Amino acid sequence: MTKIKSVRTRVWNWTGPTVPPQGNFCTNASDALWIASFRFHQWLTCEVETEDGTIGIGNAALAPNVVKQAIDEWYAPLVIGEDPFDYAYLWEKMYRRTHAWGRKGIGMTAISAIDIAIWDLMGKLVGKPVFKLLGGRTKEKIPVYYSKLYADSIPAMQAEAEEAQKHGYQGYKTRFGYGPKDGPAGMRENLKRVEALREVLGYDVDLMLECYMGWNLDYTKRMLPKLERFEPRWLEEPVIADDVAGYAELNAMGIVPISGGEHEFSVMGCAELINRKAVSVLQYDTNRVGGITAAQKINAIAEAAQIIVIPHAGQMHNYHLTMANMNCPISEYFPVFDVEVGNELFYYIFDGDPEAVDGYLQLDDDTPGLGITISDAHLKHFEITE
Amino acid sequence: MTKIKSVRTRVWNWTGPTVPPQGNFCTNASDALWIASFRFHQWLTCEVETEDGTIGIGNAALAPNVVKQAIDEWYAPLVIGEDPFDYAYLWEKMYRRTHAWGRKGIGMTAISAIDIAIWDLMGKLVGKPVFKLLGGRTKEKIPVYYSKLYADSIPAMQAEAEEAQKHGYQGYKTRFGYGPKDGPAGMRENLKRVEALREVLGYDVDLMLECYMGWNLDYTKRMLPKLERFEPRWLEEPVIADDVAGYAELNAMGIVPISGGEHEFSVMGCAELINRKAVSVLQYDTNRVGGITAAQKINAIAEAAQIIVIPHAGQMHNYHLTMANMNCPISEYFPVFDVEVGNELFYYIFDGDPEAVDGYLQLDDDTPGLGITISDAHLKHFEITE
Amino acid sequence: MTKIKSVRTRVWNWTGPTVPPQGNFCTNASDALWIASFRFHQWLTCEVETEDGTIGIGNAALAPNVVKQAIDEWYAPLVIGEDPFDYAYLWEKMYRRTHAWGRKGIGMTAISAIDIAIWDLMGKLVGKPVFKLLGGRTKEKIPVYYSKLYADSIPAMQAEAEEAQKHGYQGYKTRFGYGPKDGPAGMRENLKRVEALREVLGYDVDLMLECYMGWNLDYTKRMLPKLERFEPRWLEEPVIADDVAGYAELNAMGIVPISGGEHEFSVMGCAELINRKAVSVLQYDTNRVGGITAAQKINAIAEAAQIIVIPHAGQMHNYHLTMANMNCPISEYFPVFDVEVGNELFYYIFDGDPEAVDGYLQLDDDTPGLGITISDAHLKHFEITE
Amino acid sequence: MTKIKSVRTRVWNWTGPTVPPQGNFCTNASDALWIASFRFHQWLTCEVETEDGTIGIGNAALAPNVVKQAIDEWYAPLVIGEDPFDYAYLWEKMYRRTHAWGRKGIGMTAISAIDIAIWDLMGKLVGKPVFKLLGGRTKEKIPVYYSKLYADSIPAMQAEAEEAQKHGYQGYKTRFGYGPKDGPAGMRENLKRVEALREVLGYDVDLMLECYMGWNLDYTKRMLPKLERFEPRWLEEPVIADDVAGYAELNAMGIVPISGGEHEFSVMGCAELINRKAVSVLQYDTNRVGGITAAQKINAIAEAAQIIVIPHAGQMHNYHLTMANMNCPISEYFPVFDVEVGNELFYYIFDGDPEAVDGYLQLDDDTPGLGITISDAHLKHFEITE
Amino acid sequence: MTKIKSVRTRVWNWTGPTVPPQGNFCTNASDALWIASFRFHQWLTCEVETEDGTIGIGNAALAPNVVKQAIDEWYAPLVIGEDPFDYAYLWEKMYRRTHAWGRKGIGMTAISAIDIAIWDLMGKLVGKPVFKLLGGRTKEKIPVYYSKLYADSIPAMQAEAEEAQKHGYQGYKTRFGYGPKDGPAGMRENLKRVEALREVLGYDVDLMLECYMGWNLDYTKRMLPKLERFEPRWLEEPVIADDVAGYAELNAMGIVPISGGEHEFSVMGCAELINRKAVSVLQYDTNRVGGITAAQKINAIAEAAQIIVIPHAGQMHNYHLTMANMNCPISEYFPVFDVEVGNELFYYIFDGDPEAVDGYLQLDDDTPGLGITISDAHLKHFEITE
Ligand SMILES: [Mg+2]
Ligand SMILES: [Mg+2]
Ligand SMILES: [Mg+2]
Ligand SMILES: [Mg+2]
Ligand SMILES: [Mg+2]
Ligand SMILES: [Mg+2]
Ligand SMILES: [Mg+2]
Ligand SMILES: [Mg+2]
Ligand SMILES: [Mg+2]
Ligand SMILES: [Mg+2]
Repeated sequence: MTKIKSVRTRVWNWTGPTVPPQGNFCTNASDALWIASFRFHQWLTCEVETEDGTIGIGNAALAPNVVKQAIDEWYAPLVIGEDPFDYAYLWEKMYRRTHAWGRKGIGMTAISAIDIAIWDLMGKLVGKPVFKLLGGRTKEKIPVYYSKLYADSIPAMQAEAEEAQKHGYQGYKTRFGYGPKDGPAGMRENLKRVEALREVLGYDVDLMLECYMGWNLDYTKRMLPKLERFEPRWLEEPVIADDVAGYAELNAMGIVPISGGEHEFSVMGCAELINRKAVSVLQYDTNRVGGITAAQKINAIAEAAQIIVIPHAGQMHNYHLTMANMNCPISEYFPVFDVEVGNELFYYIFDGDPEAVDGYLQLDDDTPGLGITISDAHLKHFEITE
Repeated sequence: MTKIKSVRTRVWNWTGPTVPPQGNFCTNASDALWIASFRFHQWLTCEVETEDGTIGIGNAALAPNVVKQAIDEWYAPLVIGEDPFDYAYLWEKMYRRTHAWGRKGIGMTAISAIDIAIWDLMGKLVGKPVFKLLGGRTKEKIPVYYSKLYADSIPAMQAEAEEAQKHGYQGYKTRFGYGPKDGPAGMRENLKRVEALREVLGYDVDLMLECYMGWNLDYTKRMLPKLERFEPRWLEEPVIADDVAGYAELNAMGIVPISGGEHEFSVMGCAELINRKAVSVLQYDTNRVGGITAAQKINAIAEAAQIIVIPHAGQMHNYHLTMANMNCPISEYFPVFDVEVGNELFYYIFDGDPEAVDGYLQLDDDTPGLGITISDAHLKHFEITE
Repeated sequence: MTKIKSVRTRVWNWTGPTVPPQGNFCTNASDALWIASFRFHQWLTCEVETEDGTIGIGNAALAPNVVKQAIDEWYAPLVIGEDPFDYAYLWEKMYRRTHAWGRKGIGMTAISAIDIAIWDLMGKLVGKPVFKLLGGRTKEKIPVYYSKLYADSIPAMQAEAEEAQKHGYQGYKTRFGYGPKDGPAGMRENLKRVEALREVLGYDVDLMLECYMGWNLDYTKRMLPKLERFEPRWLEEPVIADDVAGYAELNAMGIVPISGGEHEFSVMGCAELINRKAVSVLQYDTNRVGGITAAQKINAIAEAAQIIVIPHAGQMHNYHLTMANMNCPISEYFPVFDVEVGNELFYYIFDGDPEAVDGYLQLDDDTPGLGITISDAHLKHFEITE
Repeated sequence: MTKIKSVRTRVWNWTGPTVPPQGNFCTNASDALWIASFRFHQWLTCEVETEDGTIGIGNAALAPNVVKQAIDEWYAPLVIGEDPFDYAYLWEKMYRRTHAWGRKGIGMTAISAIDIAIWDLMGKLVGKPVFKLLGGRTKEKIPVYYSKLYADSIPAMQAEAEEAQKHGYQGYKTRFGYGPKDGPAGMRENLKRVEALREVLGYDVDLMLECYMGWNLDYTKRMLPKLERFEPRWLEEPVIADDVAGYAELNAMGIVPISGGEHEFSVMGCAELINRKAVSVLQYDTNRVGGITAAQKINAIAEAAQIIVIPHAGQMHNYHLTMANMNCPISEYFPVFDVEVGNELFYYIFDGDPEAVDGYLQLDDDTPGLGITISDAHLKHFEITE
Repeated sequence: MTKIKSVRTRVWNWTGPTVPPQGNFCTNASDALWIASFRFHQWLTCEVETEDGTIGIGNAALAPNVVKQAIDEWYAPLVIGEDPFDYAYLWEKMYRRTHAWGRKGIGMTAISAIDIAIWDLMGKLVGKPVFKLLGGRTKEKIPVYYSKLYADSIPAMQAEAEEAQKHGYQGYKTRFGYGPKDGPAGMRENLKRVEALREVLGYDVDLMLECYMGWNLDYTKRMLPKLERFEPRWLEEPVIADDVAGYAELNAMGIVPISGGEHEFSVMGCAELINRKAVSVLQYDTNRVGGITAAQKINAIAEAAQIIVIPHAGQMHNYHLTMANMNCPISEYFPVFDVEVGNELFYYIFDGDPEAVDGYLQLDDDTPGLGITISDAHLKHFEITE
């Protein structure tokens, strides 16, 4: 065994071309304020190197500068000098030593970046793809749903839908543009948009609706009966992440399946969502929830409950987990587009993330680790701090 | 990757010296009959070999001849030609293809033997101990509890206890000799025995009480208040395995923690015991419950619920799992004794299972796989069929 | 009283003509694998003979070779030398002596074959039909539902329906051909098929929908609202048998009654499905669940809960139980067809199973025992091992 | 098959010697009145004869004259001309045709007498003891508890206890003499009596406490903590039969197991007590609850719940059921004493009821039917009306 | 105070003209038998006379001959010599002294007849109408629903409806003619009948549907969604009275309010239906449930729960209770028709029961007691036994 030598954490600030939303607008938790700032224009890379020179690559997107401070000051020192294959111990070490403040949020996100790197490292050390160490190939290939379709003018939304359709996706997710603050008029605008998409896409494909924590219990309860006729596959994050009780009440109404979890942290955090039937579809993001070590355990819990898992974001740190579990049927897919909201920013930082072909993704059976590398292609578009 | 070439299953029938219980007697499910036949005098070895010649070793103890028929006829054909690292897929393949009849019992036991072998195989293929692939070292060493101390005359029991004490164990399990059929008099005999052990061992060590499915809801509910003063760490399998509701009711009384699970099968099977709080200590045996693939998932579920896991039996197929999870604090330890009940029979078939030192067990950080081999030492004491 | 002298167990392997599905396809638990193998091409007969020469006939279909090994090695020895009329004791003897591994699956199936034979034996010994010993005639005759109608081209399905209609059935069951893996498109194909059957059959007959464990909680929850307009009488086995919690959640949605139980074992096993309201229609098969002794007790439990019982499969081992209980209104009827899936294989092995007349079945008030005999008619089509 | 020809119902009024309680006194539902009338000084015999001359013997003790009117006017006409072996149909016929008023009480008691006779009849018709038709011998012999020991002076109670002890009983039941109306002083008198019995009997035998519906929820809740130190095996009928909720609340306190059911009627009636965990020991009397047909079904339900069944009263109509079920461990035994309260009156009417030997009862393996006959021995002590 | 002198109980057997149903047919509990016998062709009058000569009139309809035996032998002796104004004590005296067998059914019905008489007696003794002693006038007049409309040919049913409409009723109840035994075809026949009535009556009047215990849980659950579009005010007694759990499950589906209670007995009996939300409309009949003393207490319990009470049957023993409680909005009204089913038989025995005027009933503010007398008008049509 070769021990961990160092942890290199860098924050990448996008300084390249940005595209004006051209009339875009999406709901979010801040809408309640009478003040969705495109959060992902920064990203964090975490490289864990062993004494033998092997390097594992991890990442995180939430508040990169704050997370970097946590990793450099508190977490990195906890894994230096340790065997990567004692990953469960290292995870617990970080989890308990900082439990007072790292339980959720910054801390768990920091743990996530380091843990993902440790898994990439393990795969490389034994020459196996990460998904093989997690269980192997449970699917021929991974079906994916087209993730985007922000609220806009009806013509604009229908044009995007028609374009997306040409690529074979069997699922499409769309984001609402109006919420509680927009009152009754906003409800109609929301419904008009879903109808417009069914007009183009038809009813024989999955249509997912996303609120991004922009609604509340009151508003959602009244919108559910109105959304039923469009037969959505699910309604995502209708309430803020702290309103777990609201999630459970909404999911129990049994009108439209409720999904969520991208803003939930730790194994016990997601176990509660599963056990309380707060969601019918769990969507944690491995680079937030605690890493692959935590996600693998969460997948076991969700599988026993038969609440399907479809991680938030389409990246290797999520794909390998999905490939290895029967209860993880499909993945979310952000197409390789220009930098707008930021979900696609990782494509400019890394090379190796699979691109969809006729609505499916594939993983190489041999490529060791996660199958990604940090790219030099866009260094010109980034101001990287270390 | 090297593919699975064959599956060699053998049933070992002990024909060597047997020791007369000298007055032993233990409760069991059959006591209710007005008719504990020492079940383990047979054992099954399952060797899974890949094209490159590497061999993984698995095993099972329940109804070996029946399990062998299942493996040779139904399960073996399902893994031949497959990559061992697609273990989650292979597990699901066996689980679903035979779900109609293999869900629990024979089928799941057969799956267990094959899956354990596949993990030993994986460890050997990448040159890593199984526990490293499962999470690594979460404990300096593994504390173990002395498992035996069958009911006998008071003098005989106290003598065994005094001998066991000299070896540093911090926990001791004893089996009851009387049950419902023995009526009120039997209750006193049971209590006299527990008191006699506390007399020797004292109250500063763990004392576990085992019923081996020999009691029932009625009798246990009345015995609990009577056992309380002896402060047992737990009461094991007070009712038959099908009485899950009874388990939950007894555990909810909150007098003595109830343990069980050695006769439960599959991930969903144990998940139910956890979710229904049927037990406070889960004791599945990896060579029955579905193998390491299933046990790893069960450990994740139990850990989130904080219901500790202490697998039934002290063998490598259980030790590696325990080593890798924080919620698996100690192991059950059958000392290397003469063949009596059969729990120790595996010591004669395999070489490599750790022996306790001052009440602790250790695993080698380098030894690939499970760290065991099939021994030639006792071939003279076995009639092996293939 | 005459004691049990021997237990003769034989496995019948069909070697005769087989018919190509001509485009058939049905959902099943294995569909999840990216690999419904017509399981019943083998069958087991179990003859229990008493010292006086009287012979009782029992049977089983699940994994015959494995079940035969269990009967010959573990169960048969437990009933030899016993009075058939101590059936409850013999059942408990087999149940407890092998509880560790026989609780469900192979063991309980083996117990089933022996117990059914013991009842046929008892009826013959006292010269009474089995149903008379169980309670007598609660129905003038037994209404039955046509069981088949596998997924196929619309024209093929409608042709079968039209043919079935001519025989007076008031109920028809159909099997789905698409599941979770077929995504949104498969959902439409499923709905198109149910609609096509209502087109032919109309809405004034019962239409039962079968999934055969081929769907999951996620998919079923989304299909229920879509199936509602076809007013199905029930939805059968939407999830795998281990997902009892899923069964209960689906049944609680109250959209379509959920049925299941053909893959559940023992009295306590079915009692749990009843008590947890996991199903609204219980469908254990007497030659799997534990035999007539167990089924009679299960019928008592189900009756008190008013959850109707309609055993899986139309054979005498089920008909006699149904005839004797008011809560058992109808039976499933596999027509005497060519050997395809195997459900009809018993017609070639035994003689005596009633054939439907205008959608009803009848039992003879005098014929002792089950009213069946092992036939010599098709010995030419079987390779029988003993 | 021979059809039922007639139903002969007779009420036996005891006119022989009666013994003055010599200072006896026992609690009962009427104590609340500021007004336990020894109810059983009358008894009912019900003989069901078939065309071939065979006669089955049934009985009932509750309000004989009222029950006789019901049998002669409503029930008898429903079974005449029917095959005894259609017993489940005949039971349902009586149950449904009179459901409006016979559900519980008089009606169900009448059904009980007829049904018991039908079973005795069936056993005789096929030459088998009733218990053989019900499942056979599950016990070597039947342990019984001494049932009596009414409240009296301490010396009188201790003398009875000492006498009872000489006969090998492992269980003894005693009846309280004070209740709510006797206030705080009565509580002490009750406790003094239980203590006095433990003084003689010791703590290594079962001690059952009976209230006979003479207490209430309020009083019992306060008495439970006070009775705990005497370790009673159970507390019988602490509240009136209509207070099922009270039963459940008391049983849930988990201080002393609560028993009851002798005043509950029908299968669904007892199923509710079982399902609501109203009792930990079910004590229906077969000649009240609905007969052997109903009791057999109740035993199945109780067994699955593992709530033991110990029928009220020691008579053949209860013994045969107990013998055939594993969940029916012991029987209540009224010794053959002089006519005082009336529980022993059946010994003077019938011949064949087993007498205890060293605390156990036995049933003959050959004797057809219930093994009883109506005796001519005490015709001189009865005024029989027909 | 004047004490009760005697209790005169008589059974009136109708021997006058009877009308042939002309094609009528209604569901009932006995339909399950492969055998609704117009039960009420007998009736019981119970006259309680005090020493001063005042006479109170009570009655009962269930099994009159059996009830008469109970009153004469057990109950009458309990009230003789007592003050009528100690009615609560007398009720408890009868309730407790016979609790073992009178809890429900015959006993409680007997208590009902005596108690109703005692109230009529009290009203006469103080010169006040019964409803005044119970609370007074809570309603200007009592709205009533037309109770009848048995299943028949569509033309016959529509003709009755048109005739009933001319009398101003705002509510109409109809009885189903098909049940579980009639299968799918019967379901259509049932729906056709409800539709036919809505055709005539329209949707602006209450339409109540009655099953009279002729359906079961299974069938009702499937019929509810089908009945919803006819907007029935309630579905009455869909299951047998012992299936309280079924009542609660059906009522909880929230499709159509479930009513019941006419076959429930005692205060605690109805309190359970209320507390378990088994019904949304409670319909006990005062001459069955325990009398006015019990009904007054039941009305208090139901009122607090806001579960409306609409007693079964339109007679003074029910009207006075309804008049005095705000939670008792309307009454069931059997028109004064020829003797067919028997519900109208009381009109021939008594004089004083109010007749509907434009769909309303009125009570006299002065008339003492119940305001009824036993009539001599139809003595010629009765064979009265005493
Ligand atoms: Mg999202
Ligand atoms: Mg790139
Ligand atoms: Mg154990
Ligand atoms: Mg060795
Ligand atoms: Mg099926
Ligand atoms: Mg044949
Ligand atoms: Mg009693
Ligand atoms: Mg005698
Ligand atoms: Mg009614
Ligand atoms: Mg009149």
